[PDB]
Amino acid sequence: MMYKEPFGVKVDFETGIIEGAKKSVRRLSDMEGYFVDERAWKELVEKEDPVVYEVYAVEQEEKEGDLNFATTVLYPGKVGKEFFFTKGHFHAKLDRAEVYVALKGKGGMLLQTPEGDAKWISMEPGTVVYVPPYWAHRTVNIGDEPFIFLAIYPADAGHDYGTIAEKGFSKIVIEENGEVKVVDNPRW
Amino acid sequence: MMYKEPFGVKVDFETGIIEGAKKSVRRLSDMEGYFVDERAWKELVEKEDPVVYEVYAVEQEEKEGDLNFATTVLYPGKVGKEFFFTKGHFHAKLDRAEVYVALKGKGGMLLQTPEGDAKWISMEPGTVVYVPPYWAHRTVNIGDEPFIFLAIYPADAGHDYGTIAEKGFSKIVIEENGEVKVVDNPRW
Ligand SMILES: O=P(O)(O)OC[C@H]1O[C@H](O)[C@@H](O)[C@@H](O)[C@@H]1O
Ligand SMILES: O=P(O)(O)OC[C@H]1O[C@H](O)[C@@H](O)[C@@H](O)[C@@H]1O
Ligand SMILES: [Zn+2]
Ligand SMILES: [Zn+2]
Repeated sequence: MMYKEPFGVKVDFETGIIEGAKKSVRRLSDMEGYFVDERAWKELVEKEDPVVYEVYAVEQEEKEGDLNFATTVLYPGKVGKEFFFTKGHFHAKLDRAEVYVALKGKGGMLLQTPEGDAKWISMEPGTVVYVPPYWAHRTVNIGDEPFIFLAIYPADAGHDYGTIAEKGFSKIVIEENGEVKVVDNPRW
Repeated sequence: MMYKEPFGVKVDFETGIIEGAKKSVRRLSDMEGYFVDERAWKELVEKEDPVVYEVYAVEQEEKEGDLNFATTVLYPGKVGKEFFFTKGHFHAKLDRAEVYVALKGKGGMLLQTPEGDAKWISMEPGTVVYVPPYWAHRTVNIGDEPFIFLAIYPADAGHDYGTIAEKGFSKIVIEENGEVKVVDNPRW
């Protein structure tokens, strides 16, 4: 049969960049209906519309058994009191797991089941996070530099953004009184 | 509904130790029939029997879509001219891919199709290697310090050592005249 070519790519642990990879950029304007404070959101899009995160993805065709990988560069910032985060998604094939390796910066992961039960996992450089089957997953930057990580996921996992885009996560991550707090989402 | 609990674990990029993982140790004596220089193997076993590699594995049940991960510490050394390496394997489910992230030291990966078509990929810290479906894979330490890396693989991939145990790879990685060479395996 035909076999695909093995390859190596260099990942820059300082920047998160993978040369030759498919780069995506999410600005604040790409994230309407995501943050609790919509007026803060609106003002920030009008003033500056900052980059929230960059993704450098190395993807295969969607086949059982195969693997994708991507780095994400999550910029530091808040919308109101709420730290910058990734959109978050379930997988289209719902039982697909995921593995994240934290490389630089300070943050964590919010995860939740289709029932809506949430989990928070702190991430520092060297933290490996196991995302099990069925858990939606979103990363949050709670520090003052880019939070940079590498994610490895099944090529056929796909992305299911819709549920999260409408209702969000049952927990939010905010700064209150000079302190990082994981608290119930008011809008849940 | 049964949902597995997400977790995070600290991986020390300087040691490759994962606390709480299933630890495997492979000494040179566990690697009979793997090295070209059989007399040099037997002598090093009698004189020292060093640890060739240690694995720290975090494994799930063998389920489609789920993921395992493991770090490996491949110690520096040669049997004759041939650098220390992992046993190497195809996956039991052949079409399963793997992703490796190099963390410390200097090394590389030898890859091979069921037809014996071979490939060599250099690995240095920050190198990410894509191991495609159907390729057997073996890591090699070409330096004087430990070669440390993380691997993420499908939970139902399995391991097939047999073919590699008896026949080996079609290429070998040796030190000849002060330089690293990937050359034809003379025993192939
Ligand atoms: O939830 P989002 O916006 O897809 O961001 C998450 C992104 O980061 C990670 O690198 C991976 O999980 C990607 O699959 C994903 O695209
Ligand atoms: O199994 P081998 O060839 O001895 O290599 C040692 C280990 O290296 C990597 O960490 C992974 O691919 C493991 O699945 C493997 O067991
Ligand atoms: Zn995912
Ligand atoms: Zn493997």
